[PDB]
Amino acid sequence: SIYPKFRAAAVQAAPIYLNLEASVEKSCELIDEAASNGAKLVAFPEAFLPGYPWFAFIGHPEYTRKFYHELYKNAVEIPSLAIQKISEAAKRNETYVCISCSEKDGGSLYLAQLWFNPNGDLIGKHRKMRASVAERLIWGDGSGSMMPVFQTEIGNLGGLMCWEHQVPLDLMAMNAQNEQVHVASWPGYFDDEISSRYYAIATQTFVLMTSSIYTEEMKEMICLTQEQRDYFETFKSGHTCIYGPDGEPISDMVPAETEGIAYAEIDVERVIDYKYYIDPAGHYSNQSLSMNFNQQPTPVVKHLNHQKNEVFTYEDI
Amino acid sequence: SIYPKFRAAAVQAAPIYLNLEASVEKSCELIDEAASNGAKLVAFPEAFLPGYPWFAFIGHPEYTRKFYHELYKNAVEIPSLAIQKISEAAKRNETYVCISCSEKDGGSLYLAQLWFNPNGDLIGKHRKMRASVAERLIWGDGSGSMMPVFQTEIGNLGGLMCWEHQVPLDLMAMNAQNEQVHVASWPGYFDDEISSRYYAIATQTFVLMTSSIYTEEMKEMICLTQEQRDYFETFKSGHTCIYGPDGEPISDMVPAETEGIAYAEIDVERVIDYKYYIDPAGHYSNQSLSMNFNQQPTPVVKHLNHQKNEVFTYEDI
Amino acid sequence: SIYPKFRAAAVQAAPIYLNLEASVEKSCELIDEAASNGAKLVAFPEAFLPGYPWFAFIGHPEYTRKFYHELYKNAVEIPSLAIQKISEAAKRNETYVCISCSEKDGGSLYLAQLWFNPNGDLIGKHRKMRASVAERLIWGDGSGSMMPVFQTEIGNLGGLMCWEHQVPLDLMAMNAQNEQVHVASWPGYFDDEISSRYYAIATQTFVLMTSSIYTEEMKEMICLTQEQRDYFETFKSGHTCIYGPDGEPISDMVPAETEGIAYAEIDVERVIDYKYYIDPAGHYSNQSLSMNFNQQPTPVVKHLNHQKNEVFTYEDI
Amino acid sequence: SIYPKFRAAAVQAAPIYLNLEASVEKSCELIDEAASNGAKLVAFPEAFLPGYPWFAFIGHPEYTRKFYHELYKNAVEIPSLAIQKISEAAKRNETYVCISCSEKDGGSLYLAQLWFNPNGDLIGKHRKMRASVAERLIWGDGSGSMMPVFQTEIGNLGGLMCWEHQVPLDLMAMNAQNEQVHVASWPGYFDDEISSRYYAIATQTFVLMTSSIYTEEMKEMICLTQEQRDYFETFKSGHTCIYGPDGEPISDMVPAETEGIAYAEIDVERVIDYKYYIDPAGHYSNQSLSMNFNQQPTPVVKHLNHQKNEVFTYEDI
Amino acid sequence: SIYPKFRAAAVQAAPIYLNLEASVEKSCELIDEAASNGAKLVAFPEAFLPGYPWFAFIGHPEYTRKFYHELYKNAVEIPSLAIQKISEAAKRNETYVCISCSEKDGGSLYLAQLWFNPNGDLIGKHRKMRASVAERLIWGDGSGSMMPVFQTEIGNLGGLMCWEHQVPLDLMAMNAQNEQVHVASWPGYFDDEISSRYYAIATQTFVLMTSSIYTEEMKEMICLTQEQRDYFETFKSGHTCIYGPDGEPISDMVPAETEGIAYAEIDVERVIDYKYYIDPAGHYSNQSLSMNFNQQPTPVVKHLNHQKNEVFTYEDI
Amino acid sequence: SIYPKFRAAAVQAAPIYLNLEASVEKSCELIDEAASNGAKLVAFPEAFLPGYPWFAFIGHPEYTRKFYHELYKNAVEIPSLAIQKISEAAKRNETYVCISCSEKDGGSLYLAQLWFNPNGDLIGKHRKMRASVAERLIWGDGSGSMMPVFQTEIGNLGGLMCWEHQVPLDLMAMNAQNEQVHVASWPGYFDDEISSRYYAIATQTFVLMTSSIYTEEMKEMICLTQEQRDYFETFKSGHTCIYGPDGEPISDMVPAETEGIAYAEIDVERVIDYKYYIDPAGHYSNQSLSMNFNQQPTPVVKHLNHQKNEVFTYEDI
Repeated sequence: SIYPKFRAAAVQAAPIYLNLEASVEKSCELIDEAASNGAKLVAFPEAFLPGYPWFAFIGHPEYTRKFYHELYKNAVEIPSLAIQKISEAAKRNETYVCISCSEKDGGSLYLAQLWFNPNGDLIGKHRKMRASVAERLIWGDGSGSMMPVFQTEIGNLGGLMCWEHQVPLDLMAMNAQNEQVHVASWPGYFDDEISSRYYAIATQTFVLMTSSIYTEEMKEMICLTQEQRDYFETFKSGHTCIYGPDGEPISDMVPAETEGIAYAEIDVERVIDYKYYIDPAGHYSNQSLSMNFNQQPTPVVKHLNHQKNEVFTYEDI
Repeated sequence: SIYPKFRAAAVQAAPIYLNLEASVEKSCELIDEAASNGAKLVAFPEAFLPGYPWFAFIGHPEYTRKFYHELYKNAVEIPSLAIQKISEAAKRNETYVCISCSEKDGGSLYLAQLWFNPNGDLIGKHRKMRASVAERLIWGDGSGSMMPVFQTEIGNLGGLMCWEHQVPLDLMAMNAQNEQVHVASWPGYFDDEISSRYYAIATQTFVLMTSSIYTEEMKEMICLTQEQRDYFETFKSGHTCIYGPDGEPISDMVPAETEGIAYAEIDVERVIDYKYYIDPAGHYSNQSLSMNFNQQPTPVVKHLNHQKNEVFTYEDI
Repeated sequence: SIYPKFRAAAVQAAPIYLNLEASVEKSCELIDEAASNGAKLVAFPEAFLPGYPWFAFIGHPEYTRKFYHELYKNAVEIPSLAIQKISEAAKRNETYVCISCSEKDGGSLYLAQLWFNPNGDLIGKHRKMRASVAERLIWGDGSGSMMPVFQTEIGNLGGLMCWEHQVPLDLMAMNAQNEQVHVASWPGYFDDEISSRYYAIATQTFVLMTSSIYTEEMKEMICLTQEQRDYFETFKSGHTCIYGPDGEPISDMVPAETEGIAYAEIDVERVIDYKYYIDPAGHYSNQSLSMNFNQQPTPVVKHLNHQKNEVFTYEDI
Repeated sequence: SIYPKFRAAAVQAAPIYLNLEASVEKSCELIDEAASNGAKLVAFPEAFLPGYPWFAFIGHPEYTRKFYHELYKNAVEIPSLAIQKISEAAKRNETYVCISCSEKDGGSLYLAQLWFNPNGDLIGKHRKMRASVAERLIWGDGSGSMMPVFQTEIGNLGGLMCWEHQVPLDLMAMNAQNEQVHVASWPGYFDDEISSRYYAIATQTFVLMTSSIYTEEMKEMICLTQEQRDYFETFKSGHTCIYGPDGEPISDMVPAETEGIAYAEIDVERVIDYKYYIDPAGHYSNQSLSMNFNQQPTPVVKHLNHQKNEVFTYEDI
Repeated sequence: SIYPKFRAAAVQAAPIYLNLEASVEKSCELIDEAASNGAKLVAFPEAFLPGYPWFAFIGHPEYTRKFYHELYKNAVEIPSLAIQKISEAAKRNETYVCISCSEKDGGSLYLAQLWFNPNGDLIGKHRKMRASVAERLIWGDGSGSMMPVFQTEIGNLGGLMCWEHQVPLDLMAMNAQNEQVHVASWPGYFDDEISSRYYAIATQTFVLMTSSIYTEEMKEMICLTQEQRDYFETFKSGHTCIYGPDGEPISDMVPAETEGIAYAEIDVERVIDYKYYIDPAGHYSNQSLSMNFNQQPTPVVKHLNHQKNEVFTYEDI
Repeated sequence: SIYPKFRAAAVQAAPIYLNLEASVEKSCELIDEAASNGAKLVAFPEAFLPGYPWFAFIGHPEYTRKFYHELYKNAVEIPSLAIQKISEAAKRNETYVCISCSEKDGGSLYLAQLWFNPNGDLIGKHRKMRASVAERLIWGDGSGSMMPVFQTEIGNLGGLMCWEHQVPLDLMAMNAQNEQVHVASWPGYFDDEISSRYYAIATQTFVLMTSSIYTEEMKEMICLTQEQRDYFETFKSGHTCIYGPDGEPISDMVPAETEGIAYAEIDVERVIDYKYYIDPAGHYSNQSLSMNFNQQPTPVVKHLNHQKNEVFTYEDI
């Protein structure tokens, strides 16, 4: 393997709430801005296309149904027009890109992270392993066969998201792949400094805290009664910064409410210092403990030897 | 996909019994009248060309032979005049039509459904997977690579008949491919209500339940003896009607004893907000269960590289 | 398709042994007589032109070499006078004809059947798929792209010879083409009755069982010594008769000692109510067994873009 | 191989109708006597325990359904008393035994052959590959992974039932495995010698042609009305014989009206004398035709790593 | 490639006629003695186990069938003891061995070579393609899949048999695989000098030419009557030689009537002097003529995934 | 299609080296004498007009250029006086004649055989597929669409040259067209016995082996150093003879290295005896080997619709 040095960027921003066709073009302006400064990797916050479902836990389970109907008509798909306009934006700048989506498959709905190469092609995708209490009635279940780490020109990339950082089995699974740089996206409400800072120590990587900001149109959309409106103002706002494998910040901190970007030098050769003290998947282990990591895909129904069909054209008959 | 809104119709009728050349013309006089109301989809009851074989139910395995000898001469081959006239009847009205028949291949009969689109040509066909108690003497076996569901401007659609609704894995095999509008066809003796009501709930789908009626043309031929002509009056009659994805009627009910049609508005966007409660092939699954859906053609002999012979015509020799 | 009614005839006869120019006139006067009764179809025994090679059964592999030198001069070699003399006879009356012969192309002999239509043209030919035990060293090999059945005014027609009825694959290979009236021919000797009779039950078709008889000139030049003569006189005699799809004779049998003709009046629609019990190539089958039928013609050397040479001439030079 | 020599016997009999306990005890009388005359192998007719369903060939579904109720409670099952009672006789007398019976599994009936070996134990089973004309109401369908041949002591053993002799690919799938002594079990009506004598020639084996007779007990429980009684006495009755690979019978024809036994010497070395002429899967073939034979086990639902549960005792609680 | 150097030996011998256990024991002491003198490769005449069928062209088809009955029992099968007795004699001496024999396979019978390697294992086998004039009664035909050439510690090895050297397509197919050292088994009757001198030049390879001799013990059994006793004195006897790549004999002719061995020294890089003039598959070629080679196993039935069996024991039952 | 018999002749001689004007006169007195003895076919050795280029085999590429300047002036340039003098000689007598020469097209030389017929006309032409090791730098290159096999009153005729007998698939290219009498032309120096002997056995024609002799006059104009001459004397002597389908001579060989002729009876009916043993392009073949014989005339530039042009004569000007 090889140990590169490069500049990386992390973005604090918000979408045009529940509208996809504005939000994809806002991302194109914001990535051409980010890449203009020569950063080689760019990463966006949680659920950026089209937006995180705050309505799922301001109201009772019946209040959600009328908003879910408007989310479901604005989710993305693998061959969708929303992918072409990102794939061209990567191709025109020659940077690695990491973006978060809600995907529609087989009439069901999921949360995913999605990656693009400097040649413009889609490297792969990741699916949320389990939903937290706000999410469990909006989004579908995970899979164990969709937990990649990629060999690249810029070292071994990966990235969990959200509450996944509280589960030690996923820390071990990701560390078994020998990751080196790791994106971590948060919606904004959950308390996120302490768990992302522990993760940097536990697997010896750089990490990019990335998170979203609240805006005026989303509250005018989602509140209706006064005790929903003045209750929504209870939520804490997020922040974004990047950490070394020692657990201190290397970047500055983006101001705690405004839209903006942070960036720093990354010098991945420096990781070797900290692998001397500890390595959970190597020498710092015990023969009395193990882990079973199944990696085959098991869709609920499996097509074998998919084939097309024939038609008798009207000229024939 | 596009979530269209349109008017649909279902017809309750009887064929001119065991005569193909008369029965196809009666079907034309029905569809050319059903199209006047502007309905974009039309569906017919079970085995409509030439007719369902009641003689299998009321005599021993030798008695059915003398009638089978008259059925076989009236079954439909694919390039027959009987398909050219239906293709004209679709093309001249620009409506989707689903029609049912005895289809004859090589030496054997099968039961099939045929789908024609507004351009007048076939989209495809489907074959009965297994026969019920009586007709298993008459019709041949099914195939598993012969159950398509079609993408089209009116949203994804397909269909089934008779006891197919009693088989749980087959119900899953439609849901696996995201069907949205469904034709369910019945010969009228079996109790057609409760299983079609359940299929609408289990897949959240609009169901066009469609059924035949008896007539004097049966009575003067099917039963020779007095005890047969007595016994044949035992049978129940059908209930042609349209159910919503809530499991309740949207149309009126056609009266239980006469020829006629039913129709309603169909608003396909309304399927979305019932997916929130239950989705058997999506988020409601578990890793401990799965399905092996193999779909590749397998006739008993498979021709390879079809070729044509040469003729030494009389002028050369 | 349509079901005909007609009279068919089967001819029991012997050729003028190893003499083609005599034997073709004998074949003509048999058709000229047999057509007087109004029979639409006529069939002949195996290797009627010029004769069957009995010498292979009564001597070691050097003994045959002196007679093979004469057989090779008397092969039919299409096109020739041996074809024109039959093609005229089939047009002088109005019947189908099936005749079997030794055919020469390139350097090798083969055994073949030739089929003539009432317009006097060849419909096609068939080559024996494998030799028996004794003629294994006289005639060449078969091909898989030369097993046609012909679609005609008198239904679907085809035919086989000799031991082909002992091989279960070939029953399937003909049944999948859907035959209705069938020709089978034998040289006598092999005990033909039960092997022929079974084919009628297995494929539900009328079988025109046909065979040849021994003569004085057939033995007087072939028996060079008394230990060959008193051996050859032991051989079993043949039969000629018509069997129905019930496995019973409809005609009489021609007397075992002499030349003669058998005929019956046949009604092709009568197969339908036997097809009710079993159809091995249709509904009477299992997914666990299948046949590969490679219909691709592959001669040893395949000419591509055949051209005609052009020459200088004595006037030009 | 070894090419052994022995004596074998075919049994002609009738069961005590729809009674299991009487019919299993009747077999222990009949095996012990048949083995006392020196026979090493014995065989039995179609569905001998509890009895063949003649009530399917008369009346209509409402007539047969009330008799099915008493058949279902009398069917055998894999670990039952009925098998224990037979296994005594196969141990004591030092013989092979072949017996055919209607076994059940899950909710469902089948028809199967049971083979026992002189050590005392079950060597394998065979399950009918398709129902016959009236049987299609009663029994479930077979599978391709239950068609063995057994290599032991008296050549290679195998067998088939009813119209399996009419389907060309079953002959083929058997000859590919080199069987040498064959059992062929028939019911009463539609028993034929022709489909048996052809099989003997087509595979070159000895054949134990075996069938059952009607009995006085049947009438006043099979037919409840005068028409059904006067119809049912019209059926033909079966034969029993041993055939050599010559196509000639090697034992006397046992009478058409008695609880008889036919037995003869068998000399397996005599078969190789005729294997010289033809072999449909050996030297008598070409590359244009071949068969795809798939024998994976295919239950509808297959258990994986099934285990046995824990429990709490009333002493513990 | 590597171009090794070694001493090689060609064997002239006769088997104990039609006795396998006598003939295989002679082959052990002959392999041992030949290997005692420093030879690294040893090759045997055509059909040395159990012996060549000279009775095939000394009488008519009834005379030979009673001898096939005694040949068939003395054939070699794939896991037999004759292979075990040879395999140990290869491992005892560290020499490559080529031998040829009647391979019994299922019901069928074939003529094949066997190639053994100094570790003791099989390298592979080769089957005769299409049998010679009298032989095509006895053995079955080969298949195009079994046409190997072996990359080996003594350079690339292979070998045709008998009249296969008369067919130009087999010369092309073998020369396309870049073979270096070759063996040519003959039965000792046909003209085998010109048939092999040309092959050495056409391939540019050393060839071992080997043949068998008669012995009076066979004449006392294959010909009872006086005529064949006289006729079977008139046949030729074969040569044994080694030829260089220029078609020149490199070692002494073995006497025409005695058992014994020829030795020579093989020097594989001597061949490079001759590829300079001609290479029929490399530089000595044209675009307009080319050959199609189909390499794929062709069994008449192809077994898919196999399965084992369960027997309920006499202690379970 | 007929089997003639006739007397045939072959001649060994030499041209007047590199002089065309005398060498055509030498060919005329040889035909006018050879035909006086009553032979009906006459054949000539390699490159007879104006002579084979021995000056290519000795000395370097800059030396051979000096003599090519003379060879190019003496090519046959069809049509020309050089062929008109042969056409007269072949019409004065009544014999087929086959003559070898260096042809010229546009800028390049080629090697050809010309065939003349008893009406005096040129029936066609053959051209060498590829050059020998030395002559590759003198002559041009072959094509696939110039493989004639002429039908004639003396049977099917054709003929190859030099190493063409050592390209195995080229024998198949002639045998595909059923050749019967064959002429084989050699320059001397090469070993012509075993390659022509094998061709006679392999494709069963008669063979006219024909070759040239050295004159002293050629070496005294070619050699200028001593060691060129001393090297030239190492070359092998010539031969001429007629071989039968048995692979043995029917004529004497021409007794010495001196100008002279050989002749024999040819009885074409006698080939049929040997096609009983083997026929490589017919029954002695397999399904896994084929050939692609593409005979399409594709010169480097292909004229389309050749036409002339107008001249403005001095009257119009």
